[PDB]
Amino acid sequence: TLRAAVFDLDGVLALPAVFGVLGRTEEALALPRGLLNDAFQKGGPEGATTRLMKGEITLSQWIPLMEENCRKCSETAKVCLPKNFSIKEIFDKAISARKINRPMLQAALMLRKKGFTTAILTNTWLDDRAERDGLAQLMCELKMHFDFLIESCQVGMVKPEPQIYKFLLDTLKASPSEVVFLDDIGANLKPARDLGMVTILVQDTDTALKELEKVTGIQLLNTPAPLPTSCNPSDMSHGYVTVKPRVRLHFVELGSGPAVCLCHGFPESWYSWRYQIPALAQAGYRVLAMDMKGYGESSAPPEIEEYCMEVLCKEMVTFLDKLGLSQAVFIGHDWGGMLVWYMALFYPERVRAVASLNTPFIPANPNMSPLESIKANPVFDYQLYFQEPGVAEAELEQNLSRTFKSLFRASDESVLSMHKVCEAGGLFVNSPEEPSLSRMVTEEEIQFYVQQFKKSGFRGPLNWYRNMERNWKWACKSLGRKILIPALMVTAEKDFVLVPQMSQHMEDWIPHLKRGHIEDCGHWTQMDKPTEVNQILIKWLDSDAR
Amino acid sequence: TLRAAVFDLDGVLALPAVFGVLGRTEEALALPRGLLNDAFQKGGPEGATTRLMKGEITLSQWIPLMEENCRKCSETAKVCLPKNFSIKEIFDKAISARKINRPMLQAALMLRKKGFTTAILTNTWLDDRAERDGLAQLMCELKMHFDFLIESCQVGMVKPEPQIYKFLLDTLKASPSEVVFLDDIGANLKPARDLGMVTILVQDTDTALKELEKVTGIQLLNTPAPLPTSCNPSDMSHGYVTVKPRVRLHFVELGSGPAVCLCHGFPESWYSWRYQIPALAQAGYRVLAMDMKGYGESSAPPEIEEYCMEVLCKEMVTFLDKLGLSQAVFIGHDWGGMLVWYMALFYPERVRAVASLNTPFIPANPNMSPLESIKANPVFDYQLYFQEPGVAEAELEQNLSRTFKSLFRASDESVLSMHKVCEAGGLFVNSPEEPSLSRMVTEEEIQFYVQQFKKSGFRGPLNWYRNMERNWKWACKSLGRKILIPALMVTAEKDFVLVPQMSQHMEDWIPHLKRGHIEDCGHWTQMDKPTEVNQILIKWLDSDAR
Ligand SMILES: O=C(N[C@H]1CC[C@H](Oc2ccc(C(=O)O)cc2)CC1)N[C@]12C[C@H]3C[C@H](C[C@H](C3)C1)C2
Ligand SMILES: O=C(N[C@H]1CC[C@H](Oc2ccc(C(=O)O)cc2)CC1)N[C@]12C[C@H]3C[C@H](C[C@H](C3)C1)C2
Repeated sequence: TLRAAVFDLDGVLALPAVFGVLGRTEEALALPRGLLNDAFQKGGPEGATTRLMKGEITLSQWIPLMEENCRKCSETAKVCLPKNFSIKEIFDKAISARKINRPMLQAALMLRKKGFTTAILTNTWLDDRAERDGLAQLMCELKMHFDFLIESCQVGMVKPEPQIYKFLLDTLKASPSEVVFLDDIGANLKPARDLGMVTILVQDTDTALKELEKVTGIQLLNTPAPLPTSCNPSDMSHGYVTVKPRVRLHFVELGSGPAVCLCHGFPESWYSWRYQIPALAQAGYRVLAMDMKGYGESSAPPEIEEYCMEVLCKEMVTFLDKLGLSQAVFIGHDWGGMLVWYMALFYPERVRAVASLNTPFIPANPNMSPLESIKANPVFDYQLYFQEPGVAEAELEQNLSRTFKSLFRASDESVLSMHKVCEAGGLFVNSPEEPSLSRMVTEEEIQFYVQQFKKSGFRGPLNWYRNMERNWKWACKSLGRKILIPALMVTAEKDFVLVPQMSQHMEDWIPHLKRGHIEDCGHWTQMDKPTEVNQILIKWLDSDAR
Repeated sequence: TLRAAVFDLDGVLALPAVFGVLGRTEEALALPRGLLNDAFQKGGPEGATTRLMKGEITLSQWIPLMEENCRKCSETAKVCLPKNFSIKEIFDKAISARKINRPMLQAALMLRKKGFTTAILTNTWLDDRAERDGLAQLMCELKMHFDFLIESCQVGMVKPEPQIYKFLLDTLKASPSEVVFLDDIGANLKPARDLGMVTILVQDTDTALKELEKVTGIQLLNTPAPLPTSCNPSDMSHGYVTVKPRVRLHFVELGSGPAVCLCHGFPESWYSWRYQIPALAQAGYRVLAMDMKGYGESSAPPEIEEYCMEVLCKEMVTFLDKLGLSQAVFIGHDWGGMLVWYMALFYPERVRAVASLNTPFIPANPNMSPLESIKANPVFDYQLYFQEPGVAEAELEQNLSRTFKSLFRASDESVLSMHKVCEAGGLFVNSPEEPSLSRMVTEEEIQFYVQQFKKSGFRGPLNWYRNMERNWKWACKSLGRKILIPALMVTAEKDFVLVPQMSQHMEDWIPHLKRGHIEDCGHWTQMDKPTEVNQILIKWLDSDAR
């Protein structure tokens, strides 16, 4: 009974196989067949390549040794090498052209989700080339999806030596019959097979995967579109910035490149961006997923005014001051979405680009109170219910598990009616005590929000709604301004509070405004439609936030 | 009696004054005198410029309004503007050319160190230009050195209106007679003077500063070279990465750009890089100042083997994996210096560039035990004293204040003899119980190390020395390798343990090796010679680590 799956890198997890460059280069340079491949493997276990793969020498130390071997092979074959022939050039092109074999990684991901222990066993080198980063990046993306990465140059052993296979079994803590071994080289499969492991000679991915699903009894081939990579809270880098003596802000940080500050809505967490964090980091960005003031590990002072937009924005500026960031791209959802438009309005020098999910830019009406403006919309009734301190806190904190399960639902899953909330007496009047689990969330994900909300509760989060007059007065100072920095508005078809039509007049204030739209998407955009959110944000970031 | 100093930005803290572009552009374009200056101030308090400075409109909204004013002024003067005349072009050039007035900032720094409350009061705009970052960066560098920054566009008030001066007094919590007000515009000084404040019309910095020192009774002019900016632990972003279930690594993070990982020595802290952190962040780097395993907020497991170079290096690789960093430039001092050469040897794909302070790259002697090799040098005796678990811990933890005060000393301040330590019985046998404070450190700085060492003590730190045989066996695997990635070796003339001559044969292993050298520098390089360390590292980073 199989419990582990082992994959090679070259020709298995990454395509095209770097070994294949030698065959094509020979064919392009009209060189004799197998000349480059024979000079590469010249000397066998005592040769320059085995020394490289064992970690005795580095790639740059190997280049002149392979050049000698190529000259020796051309001398014997009675042929001449071209005038400007370069092994570094050939290898640089072979490595940079090699990409992740997405369907193989998907199959590995599926086997791990199903309880398998997964590992990458590869014959590789210590790369000290000027362009080593390309390969470094490839390995980083791949490695994080496996339980183990065994590299020949790090263990001082090489395939097909039987020692690396016993090392693999020991690392795995599994007997050979419990292991599937995927490799594109038949000579490297023999020892695993000879040990008793299930082996798959990988030629085309499709057949390899067909052989894989047959031996595992798990569907891997032509299975549905997987959700993007999520975040395990314990594996993240956690950052803490004191913005004021009583106020500290917490954030999760991943990636390198231009700073992308993610601002969640109500009643959420940095974890609301769980499906965007690994994707924006992989796309070339330094993501900073905030716990906004009043939430999770961020401070939650009790006073209402600590949560007005003026104070929240000043503290986000200080957060950048203390981190040594002159700018950041600001991406907000819901209450975070409103915060980001005001960051762009009051601090454009600090905002590289601004993006909002669901929340339109809504300019203050100087001829009307916000309480009047709220009353004009029946869908906004819950905001009046949120006004009296203590009332919504007591109902939302009574059963944390019920609160998040009732709230975090897809458009066809609604168990809550946000209309006539005040007259009913509460948010959960004709709502189930034990709501069903939404298809958007797992029990574990809901429990992370429950755990987060145990520290400060709902006072701080609800205080974001308790500054209408203060926010209105502050917003009126910006009534003659326009948003002229790069800006993205993303609407969600099925958000029944923040309806797409609420964003219709945004171009009057933001003329160069770019847009995105998500159909069959409810209020909880990031977890409802993570794949499309990632696609819209990444495309916009690369074009406008550089 | 003066207690506060207020400085304007344009023409005072930053030169050349942006107002001066209008005069030079007129002169370059052979335009009538004062034409650009008159169109800029056109309409006075009701004009486009006052609206800009009050925050009613943004800079990009202002550009076409200034263009109208310029056309109106040319129409009256009966002159024509050039065919490709652009206010955006003129202003972009004026802003980017404007730099910090270093001697004025130094005087502000000196007044604050002497107990003054300092502030920047400036007439400024909301900058939404594509090139706003240049100005954002300028303000970030400057603002962090003052208690307050009052910007006209944020307070909705402008100089010379008397309201901004009463707002300043209220922000300051000082009466007018306690305030020095520095401004390059006489019209903007009048209200401060009329209120009773000491005022200085700033023309040339030298005279302004001469007037400043006379009224303050504090030497500001031609005073010694100041130490680089240091770090206040409470104002930093603190990062936490779990690398293994029992091991968490702590770091301080500042700046944006290529990742620079700083690795301290024994018995130190991230705080040993206090003078390098703000300088490398200002030079365009994302600094990650580590608390190495066994130190400060990083985990300190008790077992000896948790501190061998193989485990320490693997955990630094994981630290990069979890932060989403494919590479980092690795800069080490002392034990951190040794760790970084081994990072370059075993993980060149993860190391962008490598730099060491004092620690040479020393390749393992396969024909000798490290215990034998240590005994060959009388200056290395303390390492044998460090071997027996508990002995050096008990002596180093007995009096934390004494330990750091005795250790952290300049070359002419030595109170400790590291020779014949074993025979004497300890590290502090003929050492004072109450050592004098070194000129390199303050009492507050020593107390930060005392506080840090109260958590785990010296077991973890001392365990770095207790893996000689293990480190030796591991290092022998790299005996055929060369360091071919960018590398910097920095020697300190007066380091009597890690003598510059110990680095003499490094080019045999690292042929492209670059060097730096610091004279009159002891073991504690970063705090001994911070200015020269910053100059050497910054110059090397910009040339080799890009
Ligand atoms: O109220 C705001 N968020 C709510 C958070 C809770 C959610 O509850 C839901 C959502 C969906 C469902 C479902 O499908 O069953 C049920 C309950 C409703 C939206 N957002 C703002 C954002 C800005 C600033 C201010 C005024 C205006 C513009 C709306 C708050
Ligand atoms: O021992 C190492 N650091 C000491 C830390 C304490 C300091 O104590 C001092 C220093 C100066 C003074 C003074 O001026 O009074 C007094 C005491 C002496 C140096 N560094 C290593 C770094 C690598 C790896 C291993 C072997 C070799 C190479 C030396 C440890």
